[PDB]
Amino acid sequence: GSHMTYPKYLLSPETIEALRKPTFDVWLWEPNEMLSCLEHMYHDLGLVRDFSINPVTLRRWLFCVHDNYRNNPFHNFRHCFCVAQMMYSMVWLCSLQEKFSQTDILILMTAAICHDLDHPGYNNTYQINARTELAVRYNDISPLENHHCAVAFQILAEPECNIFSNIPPDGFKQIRQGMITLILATDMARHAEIMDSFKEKMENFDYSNEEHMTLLKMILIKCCDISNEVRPMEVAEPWVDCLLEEYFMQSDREKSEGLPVAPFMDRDKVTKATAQIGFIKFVLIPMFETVTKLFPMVEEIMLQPLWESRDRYEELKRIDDAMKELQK
Ligand SMILES: C[C@H](c1nc2c(cnn2C2CCCC2)c(=O)[nH]1)N1CC(c2ncccn2)C1
Ligand SMILES: [Mg+2]
Ligand SMILES: [Zn+2]
Repeated sequence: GSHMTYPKYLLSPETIEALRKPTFDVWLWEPNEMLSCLEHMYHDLGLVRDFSINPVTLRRWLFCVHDNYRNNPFHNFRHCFCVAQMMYSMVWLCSLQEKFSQTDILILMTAAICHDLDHPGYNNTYQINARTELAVRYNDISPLENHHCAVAFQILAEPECNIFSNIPPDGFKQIRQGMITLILATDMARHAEIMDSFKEKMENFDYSNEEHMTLLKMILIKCCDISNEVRPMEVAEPWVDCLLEEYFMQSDREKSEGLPVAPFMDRDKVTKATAQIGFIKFVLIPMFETVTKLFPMVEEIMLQPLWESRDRYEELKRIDDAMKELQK
């Protein structure tokens, strides 16, 4: 509709609009444009307003978070943009602003954005088995996540990046604590435990009970973190090739170094379709199914796509198997 042309990092009104939905094409955007989006989220959600974030600091902070992600095939800045943007979608799709405080929203967002800071592209199993410095340092306890978290607060400690610089120390402490819980919650080692906790509370969920809410926030950050297959098929599908890229880098290394190899990461045994059929069926669907009990609109917007994806990979699998049978 626009009478002249703008720079990319001036998001158009349509981009700003699209950004509220999970249909958003995360791939269309370069890092600056992504950084502008994350910026707008913080303003749009009323977090700049309500926590007096100096708006140039918001930017420096974002820029600096971005510098601290690595160029991993999957665990990179675009990943965090996805996780952050899915949280944003969900604040709208589940009207989280009715249920949550702005302090909770600020934690969900800053945790989302930071939750994979300085990821090395090899998981906790590698760290632990290779007895890496991180694994030694964190006593084999959620080493990566504890690391992301530390880098998170090291950035915020720099005064030019400190988006919380104008929050009272009580609020800071409250934000810090949420952020830590949430970022450690993203360790998939704890998935069944966290899911069981949540389901127990879900027997009689209570929005005024802090414990209930911490479990809900943990499920929300977990949803956004592994949510790629909720996105449109053209947007989701390239991620899987990236994740397999990293997964294979590790299992090569693991073979060469004489360490155990996850069959789910073993080049020789994972294929895409088999990888995702199981993840969608037994991790993603069930998780969003229980979310839907609190937020029924989540079914239409996020279970449906997951069903379609499950069903397509089932189709693709039927065809791989035929063909891999002609390799023999
Ligand atoms: C490829 C598939 C996968 N993992 C994903 C996706 C998104 N996040 N993640 C993970 C979560 C933690 C970091 C990456 C995704 O879409 N697919 N992995 C295979 C693994 C598996 N383990 C055991 C059995 C079967 N399958 C699930
Ligand atoms: Mg992680
Ligand atoms: Zn992640």
